[PDB]
Amino acid sequence: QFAFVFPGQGSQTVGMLADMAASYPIVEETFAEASAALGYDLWALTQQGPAEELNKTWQTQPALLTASVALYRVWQQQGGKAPAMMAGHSLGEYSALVCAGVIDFADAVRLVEMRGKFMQEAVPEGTGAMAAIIGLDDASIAKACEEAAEGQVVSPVNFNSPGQVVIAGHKEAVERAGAACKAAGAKRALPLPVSVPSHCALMKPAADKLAVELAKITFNAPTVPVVNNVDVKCETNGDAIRDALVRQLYNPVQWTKSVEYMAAQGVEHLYEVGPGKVLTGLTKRIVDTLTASALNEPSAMAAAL
Repeated sequence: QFAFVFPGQGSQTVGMLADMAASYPIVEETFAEASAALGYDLWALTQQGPAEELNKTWQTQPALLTASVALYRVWQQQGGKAPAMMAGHSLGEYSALVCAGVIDFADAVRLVEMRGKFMQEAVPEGTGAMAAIIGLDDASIAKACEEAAEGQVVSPVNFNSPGQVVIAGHKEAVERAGAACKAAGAKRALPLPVSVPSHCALMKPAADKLAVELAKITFNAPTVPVVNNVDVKCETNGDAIRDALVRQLYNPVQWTKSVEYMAAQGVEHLYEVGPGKVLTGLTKRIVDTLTASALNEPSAMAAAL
């Protein structure tokens, strides 16, 4: 069995999917549909940038969602078979819900532009921070964060693989936690170029605004199970999925456990349906019994069909 996994923020690069668009007309057709919903040319933004425009999060999230749905449509159009299940990393969870038939594509494009705007405005610029902690187990990272919090917020927010955890919170608490993790044996504490402290308690005001928007959208039952990030559960009910997306914004992304759950269900290969190869590289570190590959080059797509 194989599963489809969808990347989030961090995987975009200006010029992404240029070769796929050249072989498959449906890629630019999917972007034209998203441009009509947004009021600007989203394909031109992904191909020309500049990179700081593509990295503004209310523009990055529609761009990545549309890039993933375009690749899924190539697979479907070419007669590819249904994956056993789907999962996506943070923004990628929205790409999975569109491909599984839960949210209409144009509704989702507008919704993730709004998710980026609410995220951007949740906390004043220079208040928050994010950092990757390399080579330390999860329990020790959680302990280092607890000691460093000192009346602020700093939490492990992305469990990406054993030995790769991203932490986020107030800027100063993140610096203290990084130091404490280094002292406890962490190989590296790399500050990330993001000031939005995603997936921790400081995002709760943005989650409250997102909940209001999610309620206005029709949710349909998924045609393929989607393992969500916050609970590592497959839900079918519209309100349960809406609730999981609201809580997703201020709670950790459980990526390690999602991949472990797919392997326990019998999945043996993961295809990454989006730009880059970030989730492909993490797979073997979680369970090296799993294989993984990315479907973003025409050669790989042809080899996979």
